[PDB]
Amino acid sequence: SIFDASEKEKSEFDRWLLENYVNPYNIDFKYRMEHIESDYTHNLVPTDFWLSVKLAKIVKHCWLEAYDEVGGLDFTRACAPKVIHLIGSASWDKGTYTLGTAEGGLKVTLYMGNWLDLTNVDRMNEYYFKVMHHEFAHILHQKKNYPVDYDKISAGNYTPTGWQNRKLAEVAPLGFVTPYAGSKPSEDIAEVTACFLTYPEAQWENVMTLAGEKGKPIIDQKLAMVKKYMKDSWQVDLDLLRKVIARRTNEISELDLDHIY
Repeated sequence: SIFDASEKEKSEFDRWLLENYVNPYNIDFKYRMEHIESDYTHNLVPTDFWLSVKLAKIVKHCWLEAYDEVGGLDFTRACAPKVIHLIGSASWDKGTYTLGTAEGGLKVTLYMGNWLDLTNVDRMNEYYFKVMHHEFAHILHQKKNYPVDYDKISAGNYTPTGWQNRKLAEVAPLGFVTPYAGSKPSEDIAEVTACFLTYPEAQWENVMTLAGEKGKPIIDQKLAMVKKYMKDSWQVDLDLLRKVIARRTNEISELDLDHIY
C-alpha cells in the first residue's frame, strides 16, 4: 500500500518534530506505536503515518502558531502540554482524545484515522481543539490564579455532581456556555475561554440566544472577566486570539500537508 512509511521517511519526520515541537516548545510529539504505551479498545488500528504528518502540521498551525502570534513564545510555552501521542482509531465513536500526565505536566492523546475530514473546522474543534484550549487554559489558571470573584457570579447554580443531566437549553439561561461549564467554577472559566476561542460567531450567538435575557448578561460578565484576566496576567488580547485561530483553521487547505519538508 502507498500508506506505509519507510525508515527514511520516519527519520525525516522525527527530524521535523525535533525542529518544530521539541526545540521551540519542549513538546514531545509521538506517533510511533512502539513508543506509546496505553490502554486500548477493539477500535485500535495502526497509526497512519501520512495522516500523523498532516495532524502535526495542522496542530502547530492552528494552536501553537496562533498562541505565538498573539501572546509570544513564552505564553505558548507556559500552557503547553509535555507530550502529545497520536493513536490510530477505527472511528470517532469511542471518543477522540484522552488526557493524562507525563514528565510533571500534561499528556494529550489524540485518536485519529482517515474518517477525519481535516478541513472541516467544526469537526476538528469538536474532536480535538476545544478540549485542548480548555486544558491549556486550565494550566494558565494554575500558574496565575484567575480572580476569585469569578466564582461568585453563578454561586448557587453549579452542579459538581450531576452536571451531565442538564442540557444546553437549561444551562445557558444560568450563564453556562455548556453543561460542563455548569459543574464547578474552575471548569466554567476553562469552558468560557475554550468556547470563545473555538466557536464561530454563529455558534456563540446561538448560545447567547438560548441564554435569553437572564443568561446573556451573565455570560457577558464572565467573558469580560476572562478577557481582563488574559490581558492583565498574560498580556494576551483574547478577541484577537479568537480571530487569529479562526483565520488559521480556515487556512488548513493552504498548508503543505503532503510533504514533511
